[PDB]
Amino acid sequence: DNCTCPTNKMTVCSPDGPGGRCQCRALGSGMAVDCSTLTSKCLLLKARMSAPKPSEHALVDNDGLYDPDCDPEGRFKARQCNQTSVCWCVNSVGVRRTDKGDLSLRCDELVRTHHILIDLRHRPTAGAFNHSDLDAELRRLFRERYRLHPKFVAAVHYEQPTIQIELRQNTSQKAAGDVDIGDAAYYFERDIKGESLFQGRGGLDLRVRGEPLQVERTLIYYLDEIPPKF
Amino acid sequence: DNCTCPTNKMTVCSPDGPGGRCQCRALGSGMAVDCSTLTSKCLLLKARMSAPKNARTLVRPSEHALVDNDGLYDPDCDPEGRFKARQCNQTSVCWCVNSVGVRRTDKGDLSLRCDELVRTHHILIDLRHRPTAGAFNHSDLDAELRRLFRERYRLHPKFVAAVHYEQPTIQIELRQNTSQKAAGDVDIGDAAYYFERDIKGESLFQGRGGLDLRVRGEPLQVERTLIYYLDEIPPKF
Amino acid sequence: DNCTCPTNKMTVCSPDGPGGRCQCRALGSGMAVDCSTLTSKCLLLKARMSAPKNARTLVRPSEHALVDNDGLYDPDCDPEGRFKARQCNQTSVCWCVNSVGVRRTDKGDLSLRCDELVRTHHILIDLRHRPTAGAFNHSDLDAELRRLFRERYRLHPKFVAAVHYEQPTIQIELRQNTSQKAAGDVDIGDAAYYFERDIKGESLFQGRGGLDLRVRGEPLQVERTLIYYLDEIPPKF
Amino acid sequence: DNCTCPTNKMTVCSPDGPGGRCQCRALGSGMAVDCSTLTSKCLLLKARMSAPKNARTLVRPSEHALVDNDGLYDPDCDPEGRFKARQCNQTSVCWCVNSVGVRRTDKGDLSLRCDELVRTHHILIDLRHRPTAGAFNHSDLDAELRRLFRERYRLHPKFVAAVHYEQPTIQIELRQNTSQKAAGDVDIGDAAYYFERDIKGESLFQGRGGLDLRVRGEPLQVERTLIYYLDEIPPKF
Repeated sequence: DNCTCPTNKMTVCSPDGPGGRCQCRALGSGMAVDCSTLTSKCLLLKARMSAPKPSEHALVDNDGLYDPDCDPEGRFKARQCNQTSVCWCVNSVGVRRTDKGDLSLRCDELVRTHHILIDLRHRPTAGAFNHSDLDAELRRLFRERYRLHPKFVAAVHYEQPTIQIELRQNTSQKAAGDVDIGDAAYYFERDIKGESLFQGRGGLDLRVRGEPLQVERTLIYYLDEIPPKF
Repeated sequence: DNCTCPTNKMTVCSPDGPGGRCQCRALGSGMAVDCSTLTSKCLLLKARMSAPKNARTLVRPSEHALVDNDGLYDPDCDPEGRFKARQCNQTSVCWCVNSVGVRRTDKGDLSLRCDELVRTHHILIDLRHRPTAGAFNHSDLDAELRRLFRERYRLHPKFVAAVHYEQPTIQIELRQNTSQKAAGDVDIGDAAYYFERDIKGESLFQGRGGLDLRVRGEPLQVERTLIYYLDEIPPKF
Repeated sequence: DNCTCPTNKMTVCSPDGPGGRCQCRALGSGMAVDCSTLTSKCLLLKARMSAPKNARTLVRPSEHALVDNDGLYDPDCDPEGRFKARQCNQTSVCWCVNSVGVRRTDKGDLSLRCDELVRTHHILIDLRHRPTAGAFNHSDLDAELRRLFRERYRLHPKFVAAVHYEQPTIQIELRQNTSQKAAGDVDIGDAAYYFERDIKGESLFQGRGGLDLRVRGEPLQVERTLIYYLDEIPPKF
Repeated sequence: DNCTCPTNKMTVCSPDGPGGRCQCRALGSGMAVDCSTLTSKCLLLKARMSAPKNARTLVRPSEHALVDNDGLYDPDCDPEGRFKARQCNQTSVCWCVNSVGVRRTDKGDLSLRCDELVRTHHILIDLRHRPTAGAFNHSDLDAELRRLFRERYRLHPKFVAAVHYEQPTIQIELRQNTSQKAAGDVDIGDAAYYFERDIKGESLFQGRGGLDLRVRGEPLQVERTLIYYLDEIPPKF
């Protein structure tokens, strides 16, 4: 009864559907969105890279960001070109998994990313956190906030400052509508850097047993079912 | 209440959104759809061919099989839902299209550049109806055809240039420059598509299957159909 | 009975023959017609494509217009009623067709030579029907589509290769090589056409005129129909 | 009084020095750090890649894992803190880099030499901010992005070439030639880097976690960032 899209703020909803039914479409892609679970990373990248329309010419760092082509199911397309003739292949996370080729390039399958290492560093505290609670609370987080099944958070390590979350999802084990670790990860990263994609609960508090857990560095490593070809 | 997309049957809805909210998406395209007005031709062409996901007793049309309509094809649509100016389907064959999606140029290679999406501004729909003992009154035809675009196809009555009528063969002119298209005016390309799809009994409306098309009580059954598209820029062949 | 051609409505019958005999000629072709079985597609296309003359009020579409003719055209038909292997419309542009009449070669000039009438031996009819609450009993469906082509379109059961079924989309495979078609075996390409025309509500039968198309009582309404044509020799493009 | 390195949080202090003297050192490099001005970019990359000494429950990213950013790496930094003009990471893969860190030549082998540290004299900072009902006033924005670089990133005014503003977009240009960079003048490369890290929520300053960016009171959040580096010598690809 309120034309909002909680799970994806990168969208335009307006109650112009039959009877006031809230219609809501993805920003940049134009695709339909499901405001009950996570939106695919590919369509969220399409939003980031809207590209409405002064110039320069240089060398450039972009953080690996670009406007991808996403299939009807909203995942990445195996082949991915951004400039005119530079093309390559990507994994389910849409990172480059080959040497940039030419417009003839042949990518034959979307190689699944099945393991993701999230290494977080946290603002050191006088008293480090209880491993038990830190684990318990990170597992809750992925379960409740990112709607990821507990069976896909493989492990949660904890030493002084650096924290690590391992995610495992083979293709053999992802069923209908299971949220992808690819996307759970991305929602986490956005949250961590304070750009939460959630339209209404915006903000990652992330406090363990009351004490807040500020994160200072974040690195994410994608392991694919097939090793890249460089 | 009930998940319907009454302006585009070629969709998939369900009450699976926030607090039961009816979500609904475009078959094949996977794109978002406005269930309160017409859907862009492109989003509907994508839905037509549509490659069912797991065929699973089914068979796929052969590499060498061919259909009655050369021009039929699975297009690529931009985020606004209109045809991308350039349309490659074959491995290394590209072309440019107009706003209505038909081919404007000689087929090409993957280096091709289509600079703008040339606008189709005039459309000519050339129906022929299975004869009755006589003809009808042109008056009643113009009235009815203009009423259909006006109510059913939600096309502002200013964009029906003319209706012509002779022994049997009927004609409907549509005119819409890009200057005269306001916010959310339905396109004539879209209205025309909906019309033909209905004329040929693959209606895209929820409750309907075809076009009734009765004039002053007498039903009007349509044997032939021809739809000529005129572009602002003439096609380079 | 009465001067009626039950298998082809696109005709004029009158009892102007010897001793009030019923003579009946085919509209647009002028060809004879066998009112006991299906007429050839080529002759039915000719009927649809009359294109009457003298065009008083009607507008001539454009010099610079693109055509959406659904592949339809006025074909030339050999004295037996099959498609001429060489087809040229509107003048001076030609191509070769197959037994079903679709283009099989790149368009050509008035020197083009079409060796033979390459046969269409496999027809895939992909249907899609109005989703019900559930599905139908596959058995009953396959039984009723087999019965339909057998009784209605007078096609021999041995030519309906398969009948597949899933959620909504329904497929019907027909296979008739040249090596296996006898004298007065109705063609698959013709039964196909008769099917499509009935599917899209423009029945060709003079006196039934209705595809009830119900399976175990529940009616089967068809939302989308694609027909794929596989030739005994691949096309040359 | 309190062991704190406000200008670089990626370090380790302690009062283990002469008479309790606070001693502090950059993570991952073990280099000395000026806790009053910016630390060099090279020294920061080094600390991003720290790989803590013994994991000892932790795991190490595989030899095959990749990251989002192909140009993140662990650089070698000269004893002054700037990048070594030649960088290998792989077993047998070396290239050359600019004053800011990015590969400016083809990827060579272990007998590849690089014969100067090619300066980066002009940087383009492109930012897109999250939409608001309307724009800002270009007089306020420039008044602040110049005040921000001035005080926080401790960069001398005369090096902010320009501040632009288009539809959401904010161009910031930075110029610093070798001939204008005096001693203890913070490099632009190291102000540009500190900026992005704040823009993108990995701020390097002790107190802060991100960048507040309130122009006249309205907070400026930033969905997209693009940074373009121009080198005095053009890159030999």
